[PDB]
Amino acid sequence: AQIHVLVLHGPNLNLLGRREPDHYGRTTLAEIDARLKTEAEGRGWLLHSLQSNAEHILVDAVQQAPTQGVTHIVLNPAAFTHTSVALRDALAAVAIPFIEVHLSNIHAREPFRRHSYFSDIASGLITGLGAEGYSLALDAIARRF
Amino acid sequence: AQIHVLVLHGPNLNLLGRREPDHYGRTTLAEIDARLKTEAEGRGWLLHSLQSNAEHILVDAVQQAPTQGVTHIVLNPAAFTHTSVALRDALAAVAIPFIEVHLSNIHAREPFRRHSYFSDIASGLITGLGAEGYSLALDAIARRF
Amino acid sequence: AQIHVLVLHGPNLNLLGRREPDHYGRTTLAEIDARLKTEAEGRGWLLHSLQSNAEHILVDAVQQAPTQGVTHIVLNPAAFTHTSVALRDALAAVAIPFIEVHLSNIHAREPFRRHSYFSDIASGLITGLGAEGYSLALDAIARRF
Amino acid sequence: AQIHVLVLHGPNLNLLGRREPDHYGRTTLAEIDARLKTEAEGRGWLLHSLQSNAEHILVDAVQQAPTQGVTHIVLNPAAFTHTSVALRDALAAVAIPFIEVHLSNIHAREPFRRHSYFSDIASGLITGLGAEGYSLALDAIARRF
Amino acid sequence: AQIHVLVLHGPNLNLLGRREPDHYGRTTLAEIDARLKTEAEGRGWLLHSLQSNAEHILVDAVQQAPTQGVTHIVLNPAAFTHTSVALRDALAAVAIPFIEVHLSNIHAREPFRRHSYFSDIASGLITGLGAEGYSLALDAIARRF
Amino acid sequence: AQIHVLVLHGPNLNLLGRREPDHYGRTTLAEIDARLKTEAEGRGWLLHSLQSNAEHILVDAVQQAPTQGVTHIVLNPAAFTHTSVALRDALAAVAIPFIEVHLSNIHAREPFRRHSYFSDIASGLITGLGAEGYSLALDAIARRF
Amino acid sequence: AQIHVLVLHGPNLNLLGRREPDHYGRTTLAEIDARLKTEAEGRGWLLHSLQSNAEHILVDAVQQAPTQGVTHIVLNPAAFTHTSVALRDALAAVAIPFIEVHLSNIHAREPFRRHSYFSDIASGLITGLGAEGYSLALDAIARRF
Amino acid sequence: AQIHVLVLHGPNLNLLGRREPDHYGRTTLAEIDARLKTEAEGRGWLLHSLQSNAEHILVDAVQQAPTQGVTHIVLNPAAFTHTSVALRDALAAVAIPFIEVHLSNIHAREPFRRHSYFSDIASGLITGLGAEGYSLALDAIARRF
Amino acid sequence: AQIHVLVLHGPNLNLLGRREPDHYGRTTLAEIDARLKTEAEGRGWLLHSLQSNAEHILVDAVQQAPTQGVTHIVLNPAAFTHTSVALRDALAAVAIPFIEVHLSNIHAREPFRRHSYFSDIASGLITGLGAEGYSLALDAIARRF
Amino acid sequence: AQIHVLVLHGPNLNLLGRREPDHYGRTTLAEIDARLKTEAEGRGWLLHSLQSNAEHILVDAVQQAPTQGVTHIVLNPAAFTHTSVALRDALAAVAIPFIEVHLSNIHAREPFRRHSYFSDIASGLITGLGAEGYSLALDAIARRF
Amino acid sequence: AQIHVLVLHGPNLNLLGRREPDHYGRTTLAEIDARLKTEAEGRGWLLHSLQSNAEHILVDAVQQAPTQGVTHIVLNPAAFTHTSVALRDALAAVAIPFIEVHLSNIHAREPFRRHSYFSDIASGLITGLGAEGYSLALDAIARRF
Amino acid sequence: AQIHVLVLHGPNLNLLGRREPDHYGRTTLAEIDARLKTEAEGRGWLLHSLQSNAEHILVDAVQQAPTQGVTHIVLNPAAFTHTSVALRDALAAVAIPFIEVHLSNIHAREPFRRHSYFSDIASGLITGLGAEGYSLALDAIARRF
Repeated sequence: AQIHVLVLHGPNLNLLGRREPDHYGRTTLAEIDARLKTEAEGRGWLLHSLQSNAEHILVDAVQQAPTQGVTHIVLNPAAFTHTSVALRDALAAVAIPFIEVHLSNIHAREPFRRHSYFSDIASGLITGLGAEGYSLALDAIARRF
Repeated sequence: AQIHVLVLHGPNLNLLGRREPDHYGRTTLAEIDARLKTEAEGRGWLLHSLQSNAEHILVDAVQQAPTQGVTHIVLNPAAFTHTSVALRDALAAVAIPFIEVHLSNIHAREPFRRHSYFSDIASGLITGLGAEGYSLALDAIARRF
Repeated sequence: AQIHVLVLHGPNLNLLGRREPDHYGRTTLAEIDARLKTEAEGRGWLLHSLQSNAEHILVDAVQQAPTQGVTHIVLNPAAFTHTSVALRDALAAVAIPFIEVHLSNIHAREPFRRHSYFSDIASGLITGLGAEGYSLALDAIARRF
Repeated sequence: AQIHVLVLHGPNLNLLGRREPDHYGRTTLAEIDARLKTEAEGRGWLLHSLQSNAEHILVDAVQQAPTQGVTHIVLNPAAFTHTSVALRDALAAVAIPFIEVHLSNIHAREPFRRHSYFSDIASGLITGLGAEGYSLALDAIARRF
Repeated sequence: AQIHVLVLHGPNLNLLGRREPDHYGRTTLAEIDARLKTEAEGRGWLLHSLQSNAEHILVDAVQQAPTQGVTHIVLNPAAFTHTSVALRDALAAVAIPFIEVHLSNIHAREPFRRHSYFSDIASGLITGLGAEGYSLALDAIARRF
Repeated sequence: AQIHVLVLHGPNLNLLGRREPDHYGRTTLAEIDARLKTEAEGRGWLLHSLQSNAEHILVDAVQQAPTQGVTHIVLNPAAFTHTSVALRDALAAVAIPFIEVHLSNIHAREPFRRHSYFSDIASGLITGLGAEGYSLALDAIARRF
Repeated sequence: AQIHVLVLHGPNLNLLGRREPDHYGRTTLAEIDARLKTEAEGRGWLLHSLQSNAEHILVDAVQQAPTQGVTHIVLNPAAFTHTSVALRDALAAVAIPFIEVHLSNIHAREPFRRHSYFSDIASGLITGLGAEGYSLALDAIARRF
Repeated sequence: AQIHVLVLHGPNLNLLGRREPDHYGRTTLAEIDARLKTEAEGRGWLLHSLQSNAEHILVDAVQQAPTQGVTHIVLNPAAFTHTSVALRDALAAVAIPFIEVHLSNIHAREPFRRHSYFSDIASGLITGLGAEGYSLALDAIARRF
Repeated sequence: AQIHVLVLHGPNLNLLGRREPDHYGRTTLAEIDARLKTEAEGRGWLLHSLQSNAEHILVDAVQQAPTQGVTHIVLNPAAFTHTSVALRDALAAVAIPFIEVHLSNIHAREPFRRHSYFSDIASGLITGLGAEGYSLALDAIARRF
Repeated sequence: AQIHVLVLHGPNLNLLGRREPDHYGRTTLAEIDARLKTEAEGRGWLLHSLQSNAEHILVDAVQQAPTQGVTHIVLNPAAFTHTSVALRDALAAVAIPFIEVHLSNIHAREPFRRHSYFSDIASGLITGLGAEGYSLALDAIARRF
Repeated sequence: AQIHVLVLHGPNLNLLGRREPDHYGRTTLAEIDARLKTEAEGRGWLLHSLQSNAEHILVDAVQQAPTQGVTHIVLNPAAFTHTSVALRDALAAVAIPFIEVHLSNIHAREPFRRHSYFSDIASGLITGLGAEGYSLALDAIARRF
Repeated sequence: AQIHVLVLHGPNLNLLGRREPDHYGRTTLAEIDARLKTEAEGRGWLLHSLQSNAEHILVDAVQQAPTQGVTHIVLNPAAFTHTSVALRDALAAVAIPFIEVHLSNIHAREPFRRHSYFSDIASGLITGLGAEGYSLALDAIARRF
């Protein structure tokens, strides 16, 4: 019954902070992951993070989550938001509640970005708040408990 | 430069907790508003709340917000999410950043609910976390500062 | 357990009988309301009527209906048929059965009129029979009892 | 000038009351037809009823209606509501006013059911009131006279 | 190798000339059929005509056409133009060339009338010329020979 | 509790093997029906077959199936796949499980063929395997038992 | 027979000139209204102006216009352009000719802005000319007389 | 009151018979025009023909037709069928009845070809009969007289 | 810096006043052009007018406008409103501000007329005011200066 | 010329039987694969099975199939049914006939599931029969031989 | 068998280099045409160039190309890309292979620009490379030989 | 500042030349890659090539390109053209200009192929020229320098 959070980052999230740290932003996925680990450790929770450009790596992580003791998922599918029925179906199959996080406002970009294969089965959605969205996701899990 | 939050609740949100407190939920808008006031007072912020079934009352509140010193808006347009171009245009006109909050998962209901007149100009979106979404909205404003 | 009917008339229904009584029709909302009151009094029922050009006035009336003892609603949303998610959501929230009435044939007019925010949650639909539709609505409630 | 009503029932309406009389309903088409005959006889009217699974049988009945002295039609096209341009065109050709009746709420089912080949040329529409819709149709014809 | 024409008339074409001979037209299907027979007899051709309100009767006639020696079909599907995949598929299966005839302008009516299940496999299309369209169809067959 | 299969063939299936036995195929509906009868007799099952170009004949057969002791239906609606809401509704009303069979690949033809009024309520779908699809349907029923 | 103009301004038009008078514009609704009054007084006409964020206030003003002697309406529905069937239906019901005015180019903004519930029943349309559009509307009424 | 036919051929019709006379066809526009002239002279009619690749040349010819005494137009807009609102509007403006002729089956080609800017205002439509369509058009005009 | 207006009239505008001067209107393009010339001469402006049924003639006139000293364009594209990307692109390329004028209400006609290739790059739009729209266009240019 | 079947299972099919064996089903992919191997060995055929959550692994298996001697493919693309153009194009490129198998009824789920990138190039389709679909696929290959 | 290239430039391409040579570009159509002539002369080829704002001039040039000995066409339809079925049909009729060239990225502009009446019958497509696209087109023709 | 080209080939491009070298083509990816290397070496450029059936391998290559010194990308996404938002977003994130190359005409195939997730952010597009498209891409990069 210990809270165990899997944080899943989709493709290209490894690039956070690389190009034009001035214009685009200086926060790195490593910085985000360290901060989520602390916030989860602070609460007495397990947390592990995985980023992948590979759909199958994220699907494997979801498939393995139940036997690893995962209770909650925090997912930023990034590009896969609009494409990955495989990851949607892995989430539906293991039935672990997940919060969908987007750094940016997906409603203010190309029209195709407005469609999510996740939003109808998500247990919550946080967008447009940058990297703070992940910490708010953990806040959301905590505030339920 | 003091943080002043306007919390705006759209139509039917006054009914929270009224019918079948067992099945639907027992939390009341009054309880939500008291909790947001405390959380804002805790941080040294001003906060005022307004619920209305009337589009014009919400539009007036937005129009008046700038001269009242409002810095941030937390908005749950409820039904008006899908209908109120007037409220969208009042938000665009006064250019105060707002976070869009929905209690429920709007992606898991009637198809018409998936369209928001707010999501493309919102500074953040929090859905499907029940009444906790409002407190997370305040958390989001705080975490920026 | 006494039958209490709320009759709700949407915008512009106050104009019935005003302009070109020859071409358009001479029956007035006041005449309709008097006739529904008699037909309800005849059956030992309570009935009250409200017309409004204001969405919030109709929503308030629905919100207040349960504590007023209303058992059935007869609703002619008129223009709001195509626009008012707020009134739909107030009806869904209080869960009082309603019959949707239209004077005219909404299928024989502008294409946008064919969409109703009410027809999928209505307990019955009567259109194209003019003012007689309201009395048939009362007949429908009676014939269930 | 005597009122002569043709009541037309489309495919599958013969099955009313057959399967799971508890869950689905116990009223039979024969019971409906007997009740409409009485209500019409009560008013001094002619009434005849025809059910068919065959489009051509319903079309023939409409084509023959004028020379039989039919003044009004009450039509439940059932499945043909969404498919039968032939029956629509037979109704348009003989120009006898008809009331469209549906037992169920066609707006609360599969999306394809929301389209009617009849609603734009009907003289009235009654849905979602079960078998009472037919008697209300007769009430509607009477209330015009 | 003798030219044998099957003329097929769809539903409601039996009503030609019945109602308001002044406004709508006085020509009858019997008159059309007599005229086509003469024009075909004049040329040394076989011709037989069939009208039906029944899809299956028209489909049977097409299925039987090849063994009857039919070389050409003249088809006015009327309402079935927009609905009868069965008749389309019977025409495709027997591979007898057909000319599609419409009395009226199908492009100047309800939007649904603009779709034909026949026009993409027809060997010719004649519309909007009234009953003369059938005689022009025979002219078209002749002018090929 | 004896397995009784009704095999229903839609319009134009009587033409199998008639035209260009070389190009199109030489197997006849009579040959298919004889083979299904043997395969069902082999298993100790009842089986009866009906083909019709008439929608009402297929609907009648479904309506009558329950009192005849039918346990399973094998249906090739052919053209009616895309048109017959009446047959869909007869299948839904009698609630006998059916397997939908198509000889051809309906996804590789005209776009309109991709829509089935049957696929969402079918208990199985077999397409593109020619006449073998029917025998596989019987195999599917057997393999459940 | 004296020309009496009602000028109706929709939601948010009260904000003209408030925020960033440099970038957005310095002209105020009060300035526009004073200028229209002068131009109408100059011509010997009555003119009254009403702005409202409330749909029902604009609908009431239209409903009351005929008995007030209004001959012409100049309407800037602003956000209601895309939403208010109630105001459209009030204009249709009182049958006073109206000119639709937009300050901005509605065709050069969000796609949803291209739809007007007014343009098909307007007696004229003037867009993209800023506040001058209202004075041109009065010019248009004058130039007819 | 003498019948005067203008035959208008759209772009690329000058190429008839040029490339691969074997595969595509050997009939030339000059041959068609000579044949229509004879058939019109035979009947005591005036006929003139014009082909153009230029929209404005065809529009000018329509604009000039009334003062030239033209009573009927036979039009093959070819590519302009799908594009030329100018030619449609010239035909509507001069209100001379026209028959729309297509050599080919426009329903059996690219999807965009199924749309005609002419079919809803044409006095008749003849397609898929090759060059014979023009002579049938003259037959159609004659058969009206 | 002298105001030089090019007035461009699209196809069929030469026909104004020709057919049924009673029903359709008696004003001629020549009368409109004389009136615009006077109104421009009155203000000390240059004005030249060109009507053409030819897209290329209007495009040439726009291309030549800058070196001719044109400051403003008044354009009635008529049929080309819905078709001429070439004229749109010529206007965009020379970047002279234009006002789009339509005599009629394009929103109250065929659905295809609601689309303009001009409205999103126009500096103003005036419709439904008949020939007065052109003079209002000149008024609009003047009122800016 | 020996029959060699490649059975390809898409993402998440490894989870069969894992979660709630009571509600969802107890059959495992390992059980399915053992049964297909036996049924193929029984017939003297080669069969190999591969499941992958990785699109590239399935594409590689198809690319390699021809040189491995594969004659037939049985494919359950699962989530990739709706997404994998790469796998479709690998199947088209190697031109080995495949049968598409789905455990569930894809027509009775989310609307997006109704689209297959495989159904138009499949040599057969079997859906909604659970794990028996794979054995029926082998039956289908056998029944061709 | 000598390579003879026709280079066709659509409307507005004559304006290249005219307005704001700094921002938009300084290369002129005359410069492009001189460069293509040299590159073709270099290879021993014939080349002629034609620009026109007139659809009929481009169509005439295509119609005349075969008898002039043209082997290849390089076409920049510019605005006509989205509108000219006449030019498409002239290219299809003469069956000379053409390469479609666009200076700009048509996928990165207004949505309507994404549709080409040429791309499905082109022998190649080069976009977004500015004036270099034409020289690459010649390179493409050469590299085939 | 040395030109370094990354050539990326998507799924199934490894199969070039494998099956039916006569019908489909004999050129192999290895032959293409050798030719691009020579052409780049000829110009003093670096070039490396990567083909993958795996989306993540192509995304990794793009992510790594900037630190490897890549200046230009030549990309043939093949099937991923229509599916890979991940690869689009990797290209957008590293902001290296890319030319999109397709061997075939994507506009002349299945409708779904007409959509590219790349064309709106590409620096150029070359299609339908077979393997020569890649060499033209290098020509395009050179011709800019």
